[PDB]
Amino acid sequence: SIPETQKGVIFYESHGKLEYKDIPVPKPKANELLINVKYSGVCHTDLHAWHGDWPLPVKLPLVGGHEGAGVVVGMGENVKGWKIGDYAGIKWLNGSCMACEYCELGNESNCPHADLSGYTHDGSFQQYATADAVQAAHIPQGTDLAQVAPILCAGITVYKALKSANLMAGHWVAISGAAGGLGSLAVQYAKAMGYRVLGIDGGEGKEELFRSIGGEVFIDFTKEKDIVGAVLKATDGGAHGVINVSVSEAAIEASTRYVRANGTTVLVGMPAGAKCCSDVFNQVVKSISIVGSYVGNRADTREALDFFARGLVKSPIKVVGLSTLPEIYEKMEKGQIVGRYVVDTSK
Amino acid sequence: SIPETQKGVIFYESHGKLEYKDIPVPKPKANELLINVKYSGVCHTDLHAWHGDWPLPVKLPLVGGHEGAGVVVGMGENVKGWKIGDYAGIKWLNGSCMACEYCELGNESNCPHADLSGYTHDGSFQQYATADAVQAAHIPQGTDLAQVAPILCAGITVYKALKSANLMAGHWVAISGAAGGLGSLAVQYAKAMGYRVLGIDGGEGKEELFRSIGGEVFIDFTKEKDIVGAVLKATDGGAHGVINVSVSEAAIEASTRYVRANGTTVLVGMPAGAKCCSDVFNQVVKSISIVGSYVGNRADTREALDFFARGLVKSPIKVVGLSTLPEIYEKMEKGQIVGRYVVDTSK
Amino acid sequence: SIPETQKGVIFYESHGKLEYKDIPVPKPKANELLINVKYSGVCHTDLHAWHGDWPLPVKLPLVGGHEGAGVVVGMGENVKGWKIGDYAGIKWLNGSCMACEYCELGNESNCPHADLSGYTHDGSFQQYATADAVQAAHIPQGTDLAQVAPILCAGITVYKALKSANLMAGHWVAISGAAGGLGSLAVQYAKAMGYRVLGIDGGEGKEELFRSIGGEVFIDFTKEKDIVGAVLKATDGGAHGVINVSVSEAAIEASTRYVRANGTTVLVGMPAGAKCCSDVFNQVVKSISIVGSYVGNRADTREALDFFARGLVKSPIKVVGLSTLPEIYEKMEKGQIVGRYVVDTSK
Amino acid sequence: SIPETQKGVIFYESHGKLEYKDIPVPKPKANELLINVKYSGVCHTDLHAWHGDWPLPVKLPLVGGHEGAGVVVGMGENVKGWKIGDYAGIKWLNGSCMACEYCELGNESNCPHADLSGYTHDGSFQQYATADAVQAAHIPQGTDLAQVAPILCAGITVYKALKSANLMAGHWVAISGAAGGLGSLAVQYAKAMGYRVLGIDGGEGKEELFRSIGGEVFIDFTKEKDIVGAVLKATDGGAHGVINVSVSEAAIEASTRYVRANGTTVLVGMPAGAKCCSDVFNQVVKSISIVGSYVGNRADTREALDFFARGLVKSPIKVVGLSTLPEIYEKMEKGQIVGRYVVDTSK
Ligand SMILES: NC(=O)c1ccc[n+]([C@@H]2O[C@H](COP(=O)([O-])OP(=O)(O)OC[C@H]3O[C@@H](n4cnc5c(N)ncnc54)[C@H](O)[C@@H]3O)[C@@H](O)[C@H]2O)c1
Ligand SMILES: NC(=O)c1ccc[n+]([C@@H]2O[C@H](COP(=O)([O-])OP(=O)(O)OC[C@H]3O[C@@H](n4cnc5c(N)ncnc54)[C@H](O)[C@@H]3O)[C@@H](O)[C@H]2O)c1
Ligand SMILES: NC(=O)c1ccc[n+]([C@@H]2O[C@H](COP(=O)([O-])OP(=O)(O)OC[C@H]3O[C@@H](n4cnc5c(N)ncnc54)[C@H](O)[C@@H]3O)[C@@H](O)[C@H]2O)c1
Ligand SMILES: NC(=O)c1ccc[n+]([C@@H]2O[C@H](COP(=O)([O-])OP(=O)(O)OC[C@H]3O[C@@H](n4cnc5c(N)ncnc54)[C@H](O)[C@@H]3O)[C@@H](O)[C@H]2O)c1
Ligand SMILES: [Zn+2]
Ligand SMILES: [Zn+2]
Ligand SMILES: [Zn+2]
Ligand SMILES: [Zn+2]
Ligand SMILES: [Zn+2]
Ligand SMILES: [Zn+2]
Ligand SMILES: [Zn+2]
Ligand SMILES: [Zn+2]
Repeated sequence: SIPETQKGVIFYESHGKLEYKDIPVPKPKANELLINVKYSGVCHTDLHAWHGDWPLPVKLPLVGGHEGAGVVVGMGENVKGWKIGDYAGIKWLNGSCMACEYCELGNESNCPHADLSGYTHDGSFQQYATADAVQAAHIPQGTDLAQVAPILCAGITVYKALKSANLMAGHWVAISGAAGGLGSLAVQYAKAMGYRVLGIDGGEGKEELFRSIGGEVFIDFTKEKDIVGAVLKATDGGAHGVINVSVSEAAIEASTRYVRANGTTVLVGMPAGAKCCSDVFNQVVKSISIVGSYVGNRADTREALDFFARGLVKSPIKVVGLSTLPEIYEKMEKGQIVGRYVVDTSK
Repeated sequence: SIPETQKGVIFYESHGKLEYKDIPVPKPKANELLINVKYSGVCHTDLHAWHGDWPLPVKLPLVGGHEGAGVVVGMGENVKGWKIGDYAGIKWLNGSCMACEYCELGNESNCPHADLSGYTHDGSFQQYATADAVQAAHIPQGTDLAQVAPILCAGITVYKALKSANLMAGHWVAISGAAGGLGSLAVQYAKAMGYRVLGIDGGEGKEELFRSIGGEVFIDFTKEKDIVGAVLKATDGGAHGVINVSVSEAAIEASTRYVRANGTTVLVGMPAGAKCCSDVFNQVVKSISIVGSYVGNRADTREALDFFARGLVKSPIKVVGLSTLPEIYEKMEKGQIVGRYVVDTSK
Repeated sequence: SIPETQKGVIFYESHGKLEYKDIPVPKPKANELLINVKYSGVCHTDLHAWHGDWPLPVKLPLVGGHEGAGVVVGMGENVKGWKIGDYAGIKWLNGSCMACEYCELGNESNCPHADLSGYTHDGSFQQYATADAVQAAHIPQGTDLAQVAPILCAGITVYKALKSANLMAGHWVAISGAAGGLGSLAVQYAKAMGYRVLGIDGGEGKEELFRSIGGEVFIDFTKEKDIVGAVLKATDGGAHGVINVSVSEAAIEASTRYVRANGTTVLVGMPAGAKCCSDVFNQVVKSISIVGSYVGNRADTREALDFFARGLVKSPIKVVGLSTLPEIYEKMEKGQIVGRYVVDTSK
Repeated sequence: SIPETQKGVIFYESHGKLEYKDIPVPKPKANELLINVKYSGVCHTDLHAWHGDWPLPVKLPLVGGHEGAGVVVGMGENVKGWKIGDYAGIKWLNGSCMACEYCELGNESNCPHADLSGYTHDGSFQQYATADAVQAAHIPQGTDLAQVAPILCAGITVYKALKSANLMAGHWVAISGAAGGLGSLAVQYAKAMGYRVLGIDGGEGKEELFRSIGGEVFIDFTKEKDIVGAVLKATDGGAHGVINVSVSEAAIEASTRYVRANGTTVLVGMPAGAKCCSDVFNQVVKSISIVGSYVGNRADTREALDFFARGLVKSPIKVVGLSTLPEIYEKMEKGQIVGRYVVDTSK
């Protein structure tokens, strides 16, 4: 019934060959779900873990991926709150000691023993994966496993970020990078949560797309020469919260100048070796807050997933084969980052 | 090394004999600590579980107790954040599904599958007990295991309660029942947390004891005929928060009338079949809040335990033998509830 | 310029005969505005005042009303941020000391010196009345004064209570009396603020109205044997918040038992001599919260009016004569108002 | 009655010559008090004003000072809650519009119409000055005006920042420049509010002073090679909060890296043209918060003065002549002030 062999996209070296091939089916432990993965999300994070850019050592031979949507096929004796057949979601955060200051506060991310899918643990580019029964998303029955896989990283994240911005219904939120993978989700979660949405992005088509998902006010950065000035103009003081999901330092630092007084600019985008250098006078005189926001926790997960379940949030995906993958890892270099890729494991 | 037999205080019937006798050493599971219990707290809750007053069915044959302080002697393969020798604490809340709305928010108490020490699971009146590795308190090395056992229920609880009152340093807090088991801990946690402490209790000696642990203002309920009036007088508006830890309905309802406007009265004491009947006009006109507060969670635990570790909180205990116990269960009826009892398991 | 005699509805002794008749125009004090009142909402508070339903005495003879919208025709020597001609709003809280701890913190309505329109200060049921300038709603030019009127007590009250319930977009809120004046506006503020809306009401066209305004789940109190269990089942475990905007004791009572674990019932409705009786055991084990909420502050007001301007809230009104007041009270006290009545002061 | 000429310290052009000399007594406006100023603290802000260190221009010629304590000798026609003879306190925020969204919410100091003592309005470095009545600290009778003076900017500022750091009793707070004017008072407000206090400073008798006032852990910046790692080790993983009350860029910088995970660095200190440069990767992965805090509001003020009255805070002062001001600025800008200087206006 459960096979011993399966297909996966492994690699035997830091920045080396990307062999799609037959590998073992991993056994699960007493705390783990055996998940038959149907679709795996794909984003730039999986390109970095491959290279060895981040300095934490990598678990070679390693199956990347951290956005797996699938089905509970087996489980360790001690697993709880899980039936066979349940739909299960594998996130960046695979596991945690569950016995430290941080793990107790739902800040399992900052756990010194953070187990990470597609990095220290074998991720979601394979037909069968193990996961911690606790951290695994509980996907409700009747949800397109393809469509949801993007929610499992970018969606949780942008939702958590949005709570962290610390807003009320009726407040303005600026999404800096609002036609991007993260931006366009941010825009929908923002709208569903009661907020007024202004947006910043550039060039061909990105404005019509923004409107078509409920954005109110667009600031074309290519045409508009004084971004701050318009943002202030448009919000009659400056945006109450701000989400930074561009890949541009300039645009982050701009954020400290268009955010409102008593307001909160939030860091999600982590451009390579970037630094946010805010003027101290401005920041004190206006009691401005600058908050970083990492992945989410079990609660954030459940919530983020309910808006999707309510149909209030959707990702414009496009599905390709799991054997295809090296091309995608290749295209991510070449520049053809463009829309949300998801991988079928049957192919 | 680890024995197969040990002593424990069991019972084979709802409200029956209380045989101190040799019983098995339980095996632990993969998620559990084997704890060699050195001292167990004792309170009225353990008297109720015995009778069958609470309507949830009881796990006969059952070893009561929910305040165990001891030592990690073994552990299941999958346990994490636990070394052998570590000091471990067994609480009312033994375990939880760790996969529901509530378990994800640190409200494991309200879990439908709440596993409870000294009720559905075998508690802390025995030399060796099993516990969930996750929920178990991590007691720091160099803490009197005798002295701490009271912290594991009344202390966590009164601390959690105090946060729930939702106060600032410099605000007044009223402890209603401030020379009692819970009251006198409440008084110390209150002081350590920055609050100004007023107190209410009655009769022989209870005022000198109150002062001797840092209480500012005492209202003798036996002498003072208009409690509300004095409390208002003394706080120049009414106490900002209030803790109810008396065993008296009258005194709870009094609380809704001496609590300040915008303030918060908190329910901890659960007198048998009692009801809090607040005047609706008063409560609206003054935006008063009435909050129930159950046991604490892993975080509350760690925090509560740090003040003890800092020596800022102490319980006037008195140690007796584990064989003694039926007498104590007997004395709790007879009326000789009087000071904090703790049980040595070597006796 | 400004006339001397005017039309008002006045009552000379408690529960007296409502007299529609020529009366003095009032003189503004130095901090006060005179306001030509054009329309005013009719609130159940006003009925409770006419009936003598609350402990506080009225100021006889009394002109009730505190949902009054009008223009500035005059003002006192000391008034700051207002021109003659502006639109102004007269609410429950006429004014306050803006100088004690409560007023400092925003809780202006809990000022022990609070002056109340339509109870201790002749309110808005007349063509000319006065209001303190610092607490008076600034209403944007080109606002329909007949339509805006009910935001000034119904709308801000319920908006503030909703913030007081500690909800999150996605959560369930139960609205007890969801087709009343406050209820109907609660439903819209709740929809707009990202919550899922359940409501309880009864009588002709109530459900019909609830559905038209954005209501998800209706429970007719006329048909449903088990209110409590129906809310439980609908919410799948209890409503995260509840807003009591009935005029009923048994409603209030039940909201203590259909609230969710870690949920919050907000008291708002003030039936005569009514009391909230909550089982202590239950409130404590579930850590349920019970909170009274009292109108809104300047900020709440600002915010509540902005939702209106955006077209997201809309009190269902019928505009009749000020001389028609007795028919409104007659028909209010029989359940039969469906939303709100406002009075044209010229008729 | 009230004199015409008085003694003041005045400067005519930026960074000019400080002139101690006979000058007009000022006339109160209708909402303003005249205050006989007896003593005033000397704050580094005043130095930054004299030097022209910030973007905002001064109001030349300027009498600095905004820690001024005095009695009411007169007031305007429109003043409400004050008698002649009362004690009054003149702070940074002279007054504000008490009528925009910011002022409505408590954030009075972020009013775009804010009037500033000792920058845009002749402050407290003279025997007579004026202040808006609604924002002026009410100081209890029998308060030592020389001693209370520094609460009026140092003390409330640091107390408000501490609330802005989101601490809990038990948590660690690092105070950067803990032996300065603000630092020394921060240390006491922190002790009183239940926090464990670490501080960083340097120069003669600084450590000595830090220990006398309740400091737990000192780090001399003069001796310690590794500031960052020393804070990390002391806190066992980072300070839960940090308060930047230095006048240094490199201090600020380091507070971004010795803050705890999910911790909060509060910006307060305003070195000229200074900037806060935080590594985005780090801020995000740890979800660190960076927050500016700007003086205090009426409520903060009230609260901060109450700590004083209870004897739990005490600025270490030395009282010299108002004509001595240049020696204070001379010695402030060399690190050498140990706590605070206040000026006797009569000398
Ligand atoms: N915080 C976390 O936990 C977390 C998790 C995963 C990924 N990420 C990060 O998310 C980031 C963004 O990913 P993405 O796929 O959304 O990017 P993307 O390339 O799909 O979109 C980026 C968008 O930013 C826009 N942009 C460029 N310059 C701009 C400017 N000056 N102002 C406004 N917009 C501008 C682009 O036009 C584009 O629409 C990455 O840096 C990645 O590291 C963060
Ligand atoms: N919320 C929870 O999670 C939780 C957990 C465990 C126990 N409890 C409860 O704690 C309660 C108290 O236990 P205890 O051992 O502290 O009681 P105790 O008998 O030791 O002390 C009660 C005190 O209340 C005083 N008292 C009596 N009438 C009073 C009045 N009118 N005003 C003020 N004080 C008055 C007594 O004089 C006494 O000092 C019990 O009802 C128990 O069920 C609650
Ligand atoms: N706390 C505050 O700040 C505040 C502010 C304004 C009004 N109020 C009070 O709120 C109450 C409601 O005011 P209104 O003017 O909206 O009243 P209203 O009479 O216009 O509407 C009351 C609604 O309650 C409903 N109701 C009756 N029995 C019920 C039951 N068993 N369950 C559920 N609903 C039931 C009615 O059908 C009706 O639609 C009054 O007591 C009023 O004084 C309080
Ligand atoms: N944000 C606000 O609301 C607010 C309010 C008042 C003052 N301030 C500002 O705060 C700053 C401090 O004010 P003050 O009057 O207390 O200053 P002060 O000069 O009296 O004290 C400054 C302290 O910083 C210390 N210091 C110097 N180098 C340091 C280093 N590398 N690390 C740590 N500490 C160091 C000094 O030794 C000194 O004790 C000023 O810039 C002032 O303008 C801000
Ligand atoms: Zn991803
Ligand atoms: Zn951990
Ligand atoms: Zn107990
Ligand atoms: Zn659970
Ligand atoms: Zn007041
Ligand atoms: Zn009303
Ligand atoms: Zn203002
Ligand atoms: Zn200052």
